[PDB]
Amino acid sequence: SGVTPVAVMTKPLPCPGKCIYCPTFAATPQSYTPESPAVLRAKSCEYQAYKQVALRLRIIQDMGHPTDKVELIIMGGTFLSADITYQYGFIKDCYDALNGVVAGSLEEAKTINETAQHRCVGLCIETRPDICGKAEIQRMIDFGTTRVELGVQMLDDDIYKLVERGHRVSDVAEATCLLREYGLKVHYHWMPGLPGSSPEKDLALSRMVFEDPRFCPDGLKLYPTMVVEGTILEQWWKEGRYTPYPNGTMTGLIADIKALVPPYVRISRVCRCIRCREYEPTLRRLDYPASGGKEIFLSFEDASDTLYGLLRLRIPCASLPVLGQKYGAKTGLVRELHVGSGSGGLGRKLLAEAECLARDEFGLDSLAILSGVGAREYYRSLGYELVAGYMCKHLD
Ligand code: FES
Ligand SMILES: [Zn+2]
Repeated sequence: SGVTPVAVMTKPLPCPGKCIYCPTFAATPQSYTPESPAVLRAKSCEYQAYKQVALRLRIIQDMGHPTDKVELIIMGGTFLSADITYQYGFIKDCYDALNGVVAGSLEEAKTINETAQHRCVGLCIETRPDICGKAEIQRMIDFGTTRVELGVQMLDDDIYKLVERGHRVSDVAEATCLLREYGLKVHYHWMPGLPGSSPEKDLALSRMVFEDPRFCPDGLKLYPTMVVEGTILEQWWKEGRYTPYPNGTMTGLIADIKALVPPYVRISRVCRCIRCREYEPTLRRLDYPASGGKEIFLSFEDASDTLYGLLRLRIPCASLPVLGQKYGAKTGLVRELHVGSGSGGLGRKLLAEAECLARDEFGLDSLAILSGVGAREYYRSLGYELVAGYMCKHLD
């Protein structure tokens, strides 16, 4: 059985930036997907974490789908900007709902979940590029975050974002670098058809985001921009300040964007990407520079180029995480290890390869893996041990 997503929304928060013109509540990506099951559910649950997760679990169980492996997805983009107590409480609430038991603290809920029935093998947080510094990242590690979706939308400072205030490309670069240096998965939100853009511009930037070492995310979450009633884009469309791409245009652009994605990239819509090769396989290696460090994409693929497993190995520019003296000053980061139905030992093979590369080719002391709490046991059975949120192992 595969991993089941559990997507929940945080409460409507005020705008992170002080501005008398800014809207009452911060703009979310879900403002333009108002008929999504999860956002309607969230509104009906008054945005309470526990209730949302419980409801979603019942729904999944009623569909006949598995719940042993779960990925938590925290939606909004402004969550990390809220009050700290609210953040820790919200996360704790989620784990409590997964566990079926209420714990004393967040750490107890996490430790309980390590062996619970509904394992949290991943935790994804949506955040804005400018709300993503060392402090926020450390909090995310406290939460047990495995993946971060950055609200990049489009990579040009002269293009209007869908959120208030917007952000700069530099912010995206910095946030991406920091996310990588802490061993997290990085996905970009990608909105083609934004005001002040063009299909050509969107295509060029799409090509650029996979060539520039400052960027190159692990995944793109494509949000095809479209005039949604009740939003500000509706007003701009009224005023003629904005005209959306025709269906054929947008579709063509999406196709062209899918046509240029590197092997190590996943594409999802709200094609030779990861998602599209899901399915004797052999081991493949693909190196590429990123954020001053090196990224190594290992995979298991057959002559049909169908994907069976992957591992993302980072050789970091610096050792930002603190793990004590036992694991040296130079450590590699396994930012992802994913394996399809069956296999399982393909994971063992990938990990062995990773350890060998880190020990021999790059002369690293240890390997650290930012695992989800429901996946920690897996790595414990491979010789890793929990240190400061990471699953670490000395290379010998
Ligand atoms: S309305 Fe506040 S920054 Fe634009
Ligand atoms: Zn795809």
